[PDB]
Parts: sequence; C-alpha cells; structure tokens
Amino acid sequence: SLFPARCWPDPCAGITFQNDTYVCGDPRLGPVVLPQKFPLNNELRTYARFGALCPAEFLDKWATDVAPNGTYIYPPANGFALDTEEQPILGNATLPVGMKLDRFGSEYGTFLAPLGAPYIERSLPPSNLNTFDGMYPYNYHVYQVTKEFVVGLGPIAPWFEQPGMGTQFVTYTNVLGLIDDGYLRREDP
Amino acid sequence: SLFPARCWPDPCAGITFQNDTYVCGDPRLGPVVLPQKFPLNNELRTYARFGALCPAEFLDKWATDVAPNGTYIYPPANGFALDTEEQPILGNATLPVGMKLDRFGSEYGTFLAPLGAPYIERSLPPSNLNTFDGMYPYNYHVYQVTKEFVVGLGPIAPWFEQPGMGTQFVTYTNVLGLIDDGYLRREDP
Ligand SMILES: *[C@@H]1O[C@H](CO[C@@H]2O[C@@H](C)[C@@H](O)[C@@H](O)[C@@H]2O)[C@@H](O[C@@H]2O[C@H](CO)[C@@H](O[C@@H]3O[C@H](CO)[C@@H](O)[C@H](O[C@H]4O[C@H](CO)[C@@H](O)[C@H](O)[C@@H]4O)[C@@H]3O)[C@H](O)[C@H]2NC(C)=O)[C@H](O)[C@H]1NC(C)=O
Ligand SMILES: *[C@@H]1O[C@H](CO[C@@H]2O[C@@H](C)[C@@H](O)[C@@H](O)[C@@H]2O)[C@@H](O[C@@H]2O[C@H](CO)[C@@H](O)[C@H](O)[C@H]2NC(C)=O)[C@H](O)[C@H]1NC(C)=O
Ligand SMILES: *[C@@H]1O[C@H](CO)[C@@H](O)[C@H](O)[C@H]1NC(C)=O
Ligand SMILES: *[C@@H]1O[C@H](CO)[C@@H](O)[C@H](O)[C@H]1NC(C)=O
Ligand SMILES: *[C@@H]1O[C@H](CO)[C@@H](O)[C@H](O)[C@H]1NC(C)=O
Ligand SMILES: *[C@@H]1O[C@H](CO)[C@@H](O)[C@H](O)[C@H]1NC(C)=O
Repeated sequence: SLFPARCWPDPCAGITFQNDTYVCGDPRLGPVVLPQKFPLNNELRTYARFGALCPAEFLDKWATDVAPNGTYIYPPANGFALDTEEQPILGNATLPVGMKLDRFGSEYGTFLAPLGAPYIERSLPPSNLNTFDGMYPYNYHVYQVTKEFVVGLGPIAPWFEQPGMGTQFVTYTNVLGLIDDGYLRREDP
Repeated sequence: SLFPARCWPDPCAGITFQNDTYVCGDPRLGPVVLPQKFPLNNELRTYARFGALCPAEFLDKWATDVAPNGTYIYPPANGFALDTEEQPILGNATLPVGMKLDRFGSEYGTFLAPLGAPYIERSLPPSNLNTFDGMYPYNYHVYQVTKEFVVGLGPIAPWFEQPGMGTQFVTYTNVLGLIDDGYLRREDP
C-alpha cells in the first residue's frame, strides 16, 4: 500500500536516488520505515503518502522540481481553509491553561496543533515523517499551555493530497518566546 | 481504564441500572463493548469516556438529570469554537465533489464531519458509541459528495470532557434533502 497499485512495476520512475533510508531514495518522500509511534490509520481512513499519484507525479505537482533541488510549495493564507469568498476561516481565541499542543517544526515557528491530531488532518508533506530513532518524527515537539494566551484558531485546508480539516493554532509570538515568557512548557512524549 | 481510579470501589454509585449491554447499565454512558471498527483515540491520546469524572458526576455535569430521564446538554452556537468575543468561528465553504463525510445522527439532521475523524475530536457524548452489530455505532452514516454545495465549516468546541478541535460542517437543508437531490451519496463502511 506504499504506492498506488497502478504505479507498479516501477513506482520510482522519475525519482532521483539519493539515500536508501528514504522512499525511492528521496527524503522528500519520507522514510521507508515509518516512525512507530504515529499510527496514522484506523478502519475508515488510511494514510496515502502520495494520495493517488505516483511519486514523480506527486513531486511535479507539489514541489518546484522533481529533481532533488525541488522544494515543497505550501498553501496560501497560512494553510487555513478558505470560505466561498477565498478568505481564510479563523478567529482569535484564548487557549486555556492545561491544553495539550504539539508541533512539527523548530521552536522558531508559530504553528501548533492539538496534541495527537492525526497526520492526515494536518496537510503536511511526507518529509515531516522522517525520523532519527524510528519512534518519533525528527522535528516533533509536545507542549502544554501554562498561562492563557490568544492565537489565531481555524480549520486546516487540504493540501499535498491529504484531506486536512484538523484545527491549527497560529501564535503571535514564536514558541521560544512563549516558553520564555511562561505561556508554554515542553513535554517529552 | 474504564473509570478513573478514584471512582472505586463502587464506580456505578448513583447510576440507575437499565440494561447490562451499557456501562453501569445506563445507555447514556455508552456500551461496555465498544464498536470494534471505530476510531476513538487520535494519535497519542486515548479516549476517556468520562474524562476524569466518575459516572454520576459526569451525568450531573453534562445532563439535565442523573436519573434515566436526564438528557445531555449541548454547547451553544452549534458547538463551534468561540472567539475572544464569544462568537462562533466558522465560515461558509464549498465542499468539493469526491469529499468523504460521515455523521452520527439521523438524516433529519444538519451536522456532518470528515469521514473517519477520531471520536475524541467531535465532542459527542458516550451514547453515540452504542452499537448493535458491535462493528460500528448504530447511528453512524457515511456519505460522499457527488455535487458541490455550501456548508458552514468550523472548529468544534471542547464539550462533554473531550478536547474537540475537529472540524464540523453544518448544512442549510437536512442531510436527507442533500441525498435526494444528488449532493450526497450513501456508502457502506
Ligand atoms: C452562511 O450562510 C448562511 C445561510 O445562508 C443561506 O445559505 C447559503 C448556502 C446561501 O445559499 C445563502 O444565499 C442563504 O441565505 C447565512 O445564514 C443566513 O443569513 C440570513 C441573513 O444573512 C438569515 O436570514 C434572516 O432570517 C431572519 C429570521 O430567522 C430574518 O429576520 C431576516 O430577514 C430580514 O433580512 C432580509 C434581508 O436579508 C430582508 O429582506 C427581510 O425583509 C428582513 O428585513 C433574514 O432573512 C438566515 O436566517 C441565515 N440562515 C441560517 C440558517 O442561519 C450566514 O449568514 C452565512 N455566514 C457567513 C459568514 O457568510
Ligand atoms: C487577531 O489578532 C491579530 C493580531 O493582533 C494582536 O493580537 C490580538 C490578540 C489583539 O490583542 C491585538 O490588539 C494585537 O495587536 C490581528 O491582526 C492585526 O490586525 C491589525 C489591523 O490592521 C494590524 O494593524 C496588525 O498588524 C495585525 N497583527 C498581526 C500580528 O497580523 C487580527 O486582525 C485579529 N483577528 C481578529 C480580531 O479577528
Ligand atoms: C544516508 O545514507 C548513509 C549510507 O551511506 C547512511 O549511513 C545514513 O544513515 C543515511 N542518512 C540518514 C539515515 O539520515
Ligand atoms: C534543479 O536541478 C535540475 C537538474 O537536475 C535543473 O534542471 C534545475 O534548473 C535546477 N534548479 C535550480 C538549480 O534552481
Ligand atoms: C438490552 O438491550 C438490548 C438491545 O437494546 C436487548 O437485546 C436486550 O434484550 C435488552 N435487555 C437485556 C436484559 O439485555
Ligand atoms: C426524571 O424523573 C425523576 C423521577 O425518578 C424526577 O425526580 C425528575 O424530576 C425527572 N427529571 C426532570 C428533569 O424533572
């Protein structure tokens, strides 16, 4: 189920091989071995890393180049779902003390999600699944709100062949600042 | 496990026993045997049916009465997350052909969700988990968008001791009329 069935016998057609840790040797396509602590699946919805596309089709559509120097293109309006007038749907909301948040990316960032939200809801590309220890994604962090503060709160638009429709929180201070001023604390999962 | 530890040695204290298929014999508290196909946990969080409350405390807080005639109290503003001005966060959005949706409730209803969203994201009470085939919840329906239509789309507020923060779709005609007119089609899960 790694690749759509149509992509056989040669699913890696068009992909330049860099390092055999990664699918078709390309880190953008995520790891062969997936981090054993994100399950991603249930009986109703499964994680199709490329959607119904084959790997090279997926890179051509969602990156600037299928070649290794291509980079992923991200959605407009900070990835918020768009209303019928093409405006992102969100509002300023207060996060309460005790709430559990997680994040893919460095603490220089400003985007969090609720702890544990399934991957396919986040519309993140495959390379966010790369790991260093097999347990967890290499850029995955978990936090707890320690003092109430206001964020932009709203639904996640579909992208990268994923359905999206989780909720995301866009902070007005980066995570490092929020930790330093006592709004968030780090938790190790 | 099923009940918080402090609730022992008599966790069903205060619950009137009706039928031994249900926890403490109360259908409002959901099935002893949970439907073996349905996604409760999200990725890293497990499903606590009562949160940290004991059963009788849970019904006192979330229902009109602990007695068997008590009915669940639902959140204001259709259960949308509220902004800092106490207004629901949402906008009108066009659902696209091909989108997969599901719903807990009769087709006389107006609320739908992305197919497969984890139960803990929906802020629904435990009795929506009651199952007669043991496989799927009794009131559970799956649909696919066959023609575009506009819904109210937004995040789900925490309620019933659950974290919420899935996305919900509120239709302007009940689900039945969307099916009859070719906007949705029924699917067997
Ligand atoms: C998102 O969309 C909903 C629903 O709008 C309906 O569905 C859409 C898919 C689309 O087809 C729309 O064309 C369609 O209206 C919006 O909710 C509705 O908002 C209207 C007004 O904006 C409400 O109508 C009001 O109803 C009142 C009684 O319940 C009544 O007092 C009002 O009458 C007055 O106003 C009219 C002019 O608007 C005037 O002619 C009258 O004589 C009188 O002065 C008014 O009719 C609906 O009740 C709302 N429907 C629901 C289900 O709530 C929603 O505003 C929109 N949201 C965003 C953010 O765009
Ligand atoms: C949500 O807030 C942002 C940012 O405003 C800051 O945070 C809020 C919680 C509130 O306390 C504000 O007073 C703070 O300044 C709003 O974006 C701002 O919009 C104004 C309007 O032109 C603009 O001058 C600022 O530069 C914007 N700031 C940023 C960081 O973009 C946003 O409009 C608010 N959304 C609402 C109220 O729905
Ligand atoms: C890249 O490939 C080399 C094999 O020469 C391997 O040692 C290394 O671990 C790979 N990089 C990873 C897994 O990040
Ligand atoms: C990326 O590499 C390909 C060659 O493999 C080249 O065609 C393309 O122009 C490159 N883009 C750059 C260097 O920005
Ligand atoms: C309880 O309810 C189920 C279905 O609602 C029914 O099959 C059963 O006979 C009822 N009574 C008992 C004692 O189980
Ligand atoms: C439910 O019935 C009980 C009798 O067992 C009664 O005390 C109570 O008033 C009823 N519920 C409400 C909300 O009135």
